[PDB]
Amino acid sequence: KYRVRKNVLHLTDTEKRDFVRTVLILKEKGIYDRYIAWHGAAGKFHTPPGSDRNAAHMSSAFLPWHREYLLRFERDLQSINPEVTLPYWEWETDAQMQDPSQSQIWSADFMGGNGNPIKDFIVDTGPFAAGRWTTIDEQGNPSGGLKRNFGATKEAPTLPTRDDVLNALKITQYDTPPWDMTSQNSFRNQLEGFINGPQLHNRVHRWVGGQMGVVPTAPNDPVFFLHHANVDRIWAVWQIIHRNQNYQPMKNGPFGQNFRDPMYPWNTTPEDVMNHRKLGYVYDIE
Amino acid sequence: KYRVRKNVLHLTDTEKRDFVRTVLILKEKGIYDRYIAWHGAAGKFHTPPGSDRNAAHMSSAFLPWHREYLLRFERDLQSINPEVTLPYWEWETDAQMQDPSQSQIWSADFMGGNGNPIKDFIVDTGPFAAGRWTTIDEQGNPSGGLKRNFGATKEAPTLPTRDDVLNALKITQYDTPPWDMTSQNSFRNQLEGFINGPQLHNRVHRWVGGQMGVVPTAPNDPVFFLHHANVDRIWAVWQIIHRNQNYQPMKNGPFGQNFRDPMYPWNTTPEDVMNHRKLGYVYDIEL
Ligand SMILES: N[C@@H](Cc1ccc(O)cc1)C(=O)O
Ligand SMILES: N[C@@H](Cc1ccc(O)cc1)C(=O)O
Ligand SMILES: [Zn+2]
Ligand SMILES: [Zn+2]
Ligand SMILES: [Zn+2]
Ligand SMILES: [Zn+2]
Repeated sequence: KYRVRKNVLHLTDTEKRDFVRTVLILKEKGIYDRYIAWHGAAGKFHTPPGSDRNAAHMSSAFLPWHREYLLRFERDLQSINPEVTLPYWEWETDAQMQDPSQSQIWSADFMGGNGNPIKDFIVDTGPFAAGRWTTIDEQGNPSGGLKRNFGATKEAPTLPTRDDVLNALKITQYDTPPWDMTSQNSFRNQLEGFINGPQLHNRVHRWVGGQMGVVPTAPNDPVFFLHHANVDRIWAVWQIIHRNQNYQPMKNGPFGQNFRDPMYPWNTTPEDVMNHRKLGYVYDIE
Repeated sequence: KYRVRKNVLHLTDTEKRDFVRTVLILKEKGIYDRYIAWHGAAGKFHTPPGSDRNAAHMSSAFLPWHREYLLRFERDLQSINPEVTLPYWEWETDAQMQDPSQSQIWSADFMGGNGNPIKDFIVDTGPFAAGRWTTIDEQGNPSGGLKRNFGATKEAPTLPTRDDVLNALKITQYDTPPWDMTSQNSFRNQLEGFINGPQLHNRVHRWVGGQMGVVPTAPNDPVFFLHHANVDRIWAVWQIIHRNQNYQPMKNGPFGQNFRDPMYPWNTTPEDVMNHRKLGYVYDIEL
């Protein structure tokens, strides 16, 4: 309960500056890249092989995997500066803006802006602009330049709304067989964004575009973490509301998806991260 | 000191059985595939990106990375049968045979045999024959069966010899700048196999062929582990002989290669595994 994760819009200029600086150091040290690889590798780890479930997405472990992922990143941040915490991008309130690109998360001081059409949508403003920040591809080879392309897709022209989130919070079951894309009456699947998708989480990924639009390259953009903090916040609120309702499958699902299964690439199980406050943090709104 | 790793050739029939049995259970549970993936994932993790060093190969971490790999695997074995331990394949003595494919390590009771050239070198005997043991490809999807093609290659027609091993043990430096394929006068690089390559570890991979011949799929073949147990034994012997030589680089090598850097995909450092007795095991030759 001690460490607090705040809304990006509640951050002081100094907090924003320290968050960015710390990410740059993690990047320079070689630590950041381990995060990009972990997520891509988990992306190709199928449970079981032959199915479209993977260790980190399209399945029940989606939520505890990204929560373990964010936890480990935050400790890495804290090992550089013990006061830094992971903030969250509350995209549903940015959804209300006539032009979400004008949200303060996109200023030079922070995430930097949308891609520049003149430069094939390479990001050329902020701390992560090309020349300042290097990217890798799916093979783990250098790839020269962060790209973004807000709302350029007919499948994801807008950010999700507060109503979408509210609507997800009403669902009663964590998850339902067969624990995948096609799971219905499923909070997990609704949040991930496959029900009549792309919605919510999935929708944000494709709204941003650039490297964020595809699983293997998505954490090349530091906003990935800010997005996933918000997702983890939503799940936490859902856990607060539906206090009785627990994780499913508790057993008999695909290995890696059950309550006490190792989540590749780690030994951590969903049980280990089921209650976030036990992990040392709460979100400000708590 | 208190768990012993034995030469495969010294195993009893009931020891052979229990090892094979345990691996099959790891496979069935979903545990075994985590190791295939771990190894493939590390192979794609370049230190630094751009270079041809990676987290598990072609660099100083090659040896401790595989030691940690094996340790985890063994613990997973022991969680099924706390009496089971990783045996090793002493390929240098198999090399003495006019034809190494007749070795008992390829018996139907253990690793099974060479590939069937009628079926594109699919292994069709032993516990791991096609239809008893499903394989995965580089993308994580089923690939339809173990393949082996012993010594079918010009570059690797033979197993490495006892003399090859002895000559690697003469080298004084653990490794040398720039900590990769081109490193000279380097125990690491020599044992790995890039000095007039493929020698030693690398030559073994290519001599077996099939999935063993390629980085992303090599661990599909359980002999991968018996192979690396021999590699780990050879390193441990080098560490005994040169008791005052330590891991290199200590610092200013690429991140992930230094003595106290985490080895992707773990937080484990080379220092964490530099003393194998501290890890709880010993090779039978030490006794
Ligand atoms: N694959 C998701 C989008 C997505 C992209 C990157 C991720 O890490 C996760 C999800 C979709 O089909 O809509
Ligand atoms: N790359 C080695 C062969 C090899 C195959 C699989 C491995 O895991 C490791 C090495 C060579 O070129 O000789
Ligand atoms: Zn995501
Ligand atoms: Zn993802
Ligand atoms: Zn190898
Ligand atoms: Zn290998």
